[PDB]
Amino acid sequence: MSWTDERVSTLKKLWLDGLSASQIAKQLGGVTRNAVIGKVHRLGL
DNA sequence: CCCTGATTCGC
DNA sequence: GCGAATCAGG
Repeated sequence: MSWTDERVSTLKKLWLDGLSASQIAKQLGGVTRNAVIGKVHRLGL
């Protein structure tokens, strides 16, 4: 439910594949599409 | 209605 | 650092 290194790795892979924030949120669990978009920004993607 | 990312700022 | 709740649209 937190941005572990494992979950960040998954986010980067899926985002760089072009999956939408809601899709990634559903894959990960424990986060909304808002959380995903916020994290994408803090990662500088 | 379903959906998209972007931003602010209290927490 | 985190993410809800707008914003701004498709």
